[PDB]
Amino acid sequence: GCGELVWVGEPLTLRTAETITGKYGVWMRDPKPTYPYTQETTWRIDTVGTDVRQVFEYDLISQFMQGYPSKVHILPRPLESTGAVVYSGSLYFQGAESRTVIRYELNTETVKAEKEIPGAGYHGQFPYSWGGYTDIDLAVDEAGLWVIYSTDEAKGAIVLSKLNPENLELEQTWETNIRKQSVANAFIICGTLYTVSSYTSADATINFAYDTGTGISKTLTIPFKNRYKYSSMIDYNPLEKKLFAWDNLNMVTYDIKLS
Ligand SMILES: [Ca+2]
Ligand code: NA
Repeated sequence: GCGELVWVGEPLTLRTAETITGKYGVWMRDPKPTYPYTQETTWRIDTVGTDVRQVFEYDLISQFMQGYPSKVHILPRPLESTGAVVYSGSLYFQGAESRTVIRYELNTETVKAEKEIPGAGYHGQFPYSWGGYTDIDLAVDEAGLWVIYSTDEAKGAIVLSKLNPENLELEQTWETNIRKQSVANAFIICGTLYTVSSYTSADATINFAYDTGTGISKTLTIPFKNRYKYSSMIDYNPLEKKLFAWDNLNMVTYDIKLS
């Protein structure tokens, strides 16, 4: 059931980090789960610091919300920022101090592919407005895997490319007119990129949309609340049809409605 985003619900807090290491981070579920994982499996990465390698895995939602991890993976290379996603059994993440996206197969703890995003800025060139080295933001929607970034040629405007999930090849690329550093985060629903106006305000909005099918850009005014005043990560999960976010220690989710 695809459509245009028309409404975002109130943020629901699912878990609160207990240490400064989790002030910002990324938490994820797989919209295309593969054995031995399920739709309940959750991954959490606390991303403060300079050698981020621990990925907490939870077999069950109950464990994610109330307990300890069922497994901890130690990544073979440190990770950059909050942009990572899980898709069809692999964690896709950006190597620290690089423009390299890495496909890490979770069940075998193996790197399956690595790819430089051509021309992509990295390490504070085209972050979202809060900074945090958020130059490169992976995304999953109803059609698969994407990457959101910018380049010098695009003068910092958001660029998005569809990615082959097996080998990380770029399949198609679109250039918007939205300055990436002017928005708080972004995500893709049904092939339309949406941006968030502010990472601090209780009265933020979903403020722009770019439809990859038509090339048309629009301005929106859909209310979006940053309950804890510091959202570092905002992504869409196309299986649950919800936003997943990280806001000032808190792993939160938002219902949405499409029309
Ligand atoms: Ca995002
Ligand atoms: Na992301």
